[PDB]
Amino acid sequence: AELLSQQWEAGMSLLMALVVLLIVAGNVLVIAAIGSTQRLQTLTNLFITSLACADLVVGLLVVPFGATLVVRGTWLWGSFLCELWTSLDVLCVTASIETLCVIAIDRYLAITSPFRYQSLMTRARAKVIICTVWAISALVSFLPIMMHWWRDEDPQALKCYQDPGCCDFVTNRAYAIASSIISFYIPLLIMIFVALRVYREAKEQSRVMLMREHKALKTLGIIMGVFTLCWLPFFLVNIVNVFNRDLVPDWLFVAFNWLGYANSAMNPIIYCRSPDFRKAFKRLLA
Ligand SMILES: CC(C)CCC[C@@H](C)[C@H]1CC[C@H]2[C@@H]3CC=C4C[C@@H](OC(=O)CCC(=O)O)CC[C@]4(C)[C@H]3CC[C@]12C
Ligand SMILES: CC(C)CCC[C@@H](C)[C@H]1CC[C@H]2[C@@H]3CC=C4C[C@@H](OC(=O)CCC(=O)O)CC[C@]4(C)[C@H]3CC[C@]12C
Ligand SMILES: COc1ccc(C[C@@H](C)NC[C@H](O)c2ccc(O)c3[nH]c(=O)ccc23)cc1
Ligand SMILES: CCCCCCCCCC(=O)N(CCO)C[C@@H](O)[C@@H](O)[C@@H](O)[C@@H](O)CO
Ligand SMILES: CCCCCCCCCC(=O)N(CCO)C[C@@H](O)[C@@H](O)[C@@H](O)[C@@H](O)CO
Ligand SMILES: CCCCCCCCCC(=O)N(CCO)C[C@@H](O)[C@@H](O)[C@@H](O)[C@@H](O)CO
Ligand code: NA
Repeated sequence: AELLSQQWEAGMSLLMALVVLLIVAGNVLVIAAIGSTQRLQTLTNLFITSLACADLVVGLLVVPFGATLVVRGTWLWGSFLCELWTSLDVLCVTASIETLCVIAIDRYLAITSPFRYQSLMTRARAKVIICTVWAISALVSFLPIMMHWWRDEDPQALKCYQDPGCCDFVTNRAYAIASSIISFYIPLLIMIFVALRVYREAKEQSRVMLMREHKALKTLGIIMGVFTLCWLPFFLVNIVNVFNRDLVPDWLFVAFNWLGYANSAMNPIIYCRSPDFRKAFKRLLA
């Protein structure tokens, strides 16, 4: 009884710390590699930096707080931090998918109008783009949460809101559908639509330079496909819940949300497809 709990707590604390380490180390590396390698200070990599920041915030704040909930079996940190934690969670996934959209648009523009791209895309504008994404994402995530537009009137929902060790994020049906559409589905569609036009246009194309570019494009494609595989199961289940809470087992709904957090560890590994990133990682780790 108390032994079975001790074994589980200690083994889970350790797995959690591993995830935290991998997310934080991997994304600090990406940021430091870009922040100290001129060859890597392209405009596209400014968006990559932004994406690393969303992942870094998941590593430093989102996962650590989720970890304490899974390991200790209650929320230890009070009402405010529960709301803040929830806000940052929604914020990071919103920021990530909107950033992946920008990246897909960046590539579409550079490939179909390399001359308009040259005169339009500057560092100052890349900066404005990045901040606009974070602004919108802040908008979509903080306010509805701080204005309590997510709450429900249910017996189960009020059972959680007064209990100070509950932080389940039980929402009303309107918020579930609205946030899912606004924070995830709409940008997911834009990104797919644009990513395929990039596919077509890259395929409707010296040989060595073209092979090198198509390698980098494929890396971005993999970044986008893995993000989709990590979050689509959760958002598919979030919706299906609205209509029938019996269709999908709870343990699996929880699992899919963690698969979402997990995505934050995957991009630095995926960037090892690049010799330039690989060499900068080797140079930084000393
Ligand atoms: C606790 C939560 C709310 C986290 C808040 C994070 C944001 C404030 C971060 C995430 C991504 C960051 C951005 C990532 C990339 C850039 C590009 C960067 O462009 C540069 O001039 C530096 C690169 C160079 O040109 O050498 C300027 C900072 C900026 C806008 C950062 C500003 C701060 C941002 C928006
Ligand atoms: C709230 C959800 C449902 C909307 C998700 C849409 C976003 C993922 C993307 C789609 C196209 C993106 C926009 C495409 C182009 C621009 C112009 C861009 O660059 C500038 O405006 C700089 C120009 C300057 O100030 O000189 C600012 C960001 C913005 C609005 C982007 C912000 C994010 C947008 C709206
Ligand atoms: C299923 O078990 C868990 C595990 C962790 C958590 C923390 C909460 C804050 N997770 C939020 C989730 O990542 C999310 C992110 C972004 C969204 O737009 C979300 N919309 C929802 O309706 C419901 C959830 C939702 C909540 C429930
Ligand atoms: C949850 C995170 C939320 C991030 C919120 C982003 C805030 C909106 C963006 C913003 O504040 N700026 C646009 C940045 O693109 C201000 C900058 O323009 C500022 O640096 C200017 O004062 C100077 O450019 C002029 O000297
Ligand atoms: C970007 C996301 C923006 C979503 C904002 C949606 C807020 C809608 C308000 C809302 O739906 N409720 C009030 C919360 O302020 C809760 C009700 O759905 C529910 O509690 C009861 O009315 C039940 O009886 C079901 O009808
Ligand atoms: C309230 C009870 C909910 C408990 C849910 C906790 C699940 C543990 C989360 C976790 O750290 N992983 C499983 C994810 O759920 C491991 C991840 O690193 C995983 O994604 C990778 O191992 C694979 O992607 C590649 O091998
Ligand atoms: Na509570």
